[PDB]
Amino acid sequence: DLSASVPTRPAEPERKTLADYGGYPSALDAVKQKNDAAVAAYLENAGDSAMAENVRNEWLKSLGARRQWTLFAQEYAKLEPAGRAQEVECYADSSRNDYTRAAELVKNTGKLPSGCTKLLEQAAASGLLDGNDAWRRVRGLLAGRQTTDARNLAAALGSPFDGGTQGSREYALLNVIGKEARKSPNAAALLSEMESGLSLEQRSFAWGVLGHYQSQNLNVPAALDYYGKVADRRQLTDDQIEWYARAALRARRWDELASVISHMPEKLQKSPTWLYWLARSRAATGNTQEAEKLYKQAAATGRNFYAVLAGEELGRKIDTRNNVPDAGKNSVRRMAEDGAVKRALVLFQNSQSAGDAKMRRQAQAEWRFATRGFDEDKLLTAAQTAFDHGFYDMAVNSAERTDRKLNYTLRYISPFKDTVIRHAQNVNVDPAWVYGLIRQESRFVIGAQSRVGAQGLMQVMPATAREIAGKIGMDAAQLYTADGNIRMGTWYMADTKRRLQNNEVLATAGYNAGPGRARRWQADTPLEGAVYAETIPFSETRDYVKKVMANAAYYAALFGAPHIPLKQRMGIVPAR
Repeated sequence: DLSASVPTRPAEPERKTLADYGGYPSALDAVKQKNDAAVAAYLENAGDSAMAENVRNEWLKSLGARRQWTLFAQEYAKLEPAGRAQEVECYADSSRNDYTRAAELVKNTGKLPSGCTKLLEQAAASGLLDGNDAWRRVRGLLAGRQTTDARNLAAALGSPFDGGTQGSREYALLNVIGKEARKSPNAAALLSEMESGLSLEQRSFAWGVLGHYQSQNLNVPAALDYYGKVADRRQLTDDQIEWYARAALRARRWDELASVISHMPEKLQKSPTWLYWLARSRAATGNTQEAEKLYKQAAATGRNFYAVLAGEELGRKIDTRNNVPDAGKNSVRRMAEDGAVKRALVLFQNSQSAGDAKMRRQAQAEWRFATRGFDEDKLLTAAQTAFDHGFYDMAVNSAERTDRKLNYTLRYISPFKDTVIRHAQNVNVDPAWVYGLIRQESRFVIGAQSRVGAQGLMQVMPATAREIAGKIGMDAAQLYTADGNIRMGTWYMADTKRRLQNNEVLATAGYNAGPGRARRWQADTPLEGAVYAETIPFSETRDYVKKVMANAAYYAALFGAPHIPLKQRMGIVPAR
């Protein structure tokens, strides 16, 4: 059974929730303007809400930057630990001279928030950083055009860019590793010329930069040539080493792929991607028992693309039967009486009645806050509460967070079938694929709005909507209605597929990145579908294709069509 236990946190009247939200944007503005009196006034009588936690976190980032440490400590003491932002934790630890977090943070080679960047610089100046990892971060920052942060870290390590020692040599290597320099036709030749005066670590990193650029440009032979010159693979950034594995994968070099994976950080080796591809490599080289153990580990990672593919290699098909009962209706009712859940529902319902998209986003924040500590039984109860109230994205949000107790009807909701199925049939596209795309694009939020203006259930861009509308006799503003949005998106899936050799993997990539890019990523030989997907150069599109296709496999199982293994759905991507 599922437990009927629900939280009973103090509830506030709807009027109080709305009054606090009325002041929420101004409180965030008061943080930006450094009006500490106004922020304190907003928080003084605030409920224990995501609104208060969000304002407090943003305030603490500003107080740390301004070194107002007495006010910082007072307010940090009011945050729950699970609610403290990463940069706030870094400022707090720095204020106590506690550099425990540095050992892990320094392994990041990209931009970090200011508080965490400064924590690492302080640890460096006190000799509290692993030197190998610290210089790897300097190099990573140089390659990512974060020159100021790289310069400040090298200075804190005692070897500044103008000191004639290690720092100055690392900085000079920009003639090879710079953003534009790495693209030069002469980059590899220039690195080969200066190599003799570079350390083992500098040489390994620099060939990783050149190999990474070629691999992401899908020049696989050149990528493997350059990456083959990396003598110490642990010097590579995470992105560099993954792009080495991707090149070996695309070339079907199973031995080299297995070797590269073995040099990755443990966190990367244990990802679904590299558990699955290492298993495929062991299978390809005749190591059946090693492959099976790795497939089992990949399948244990849950409801994702590679876990499903791994299960299929083990003879396991997707099974969408729930392994738990429905939540009891009294528990679903009483869950809505919990003060934090109620606050989220108040903001959600008022966002609908008042047409306030910003309020809806804060309602999502209240939901995540309210459900943050929940066990699996409470998550599944809350998922049904959210679904009943029409808060569809939060129903998925809670249901997908479980590990052992699985409710697939709440993980893979299918509202709007009286519209989606018909539109999909009308252009002859698989409705399970359409649902999988909607789930990834919008999580079923009808008025979803991306940072770049993608709109609606299917996240069509306005420029694309105008093109579509001109082809199929619609008005561009129908993008902003649910039925017109589904019509536009399903038609665009079918048109993009038609333009990409009628291939569904290409079509999924082309929907997100444009058909010109999907076609650029093809090879001159056919590619296994999962190999095309994993070697997509754009990180957002790469993740997108795998999630859409995994989603589609789950929907197909719930919809009862004849079974299509995910490996078959991925199929073979044609040669250009």
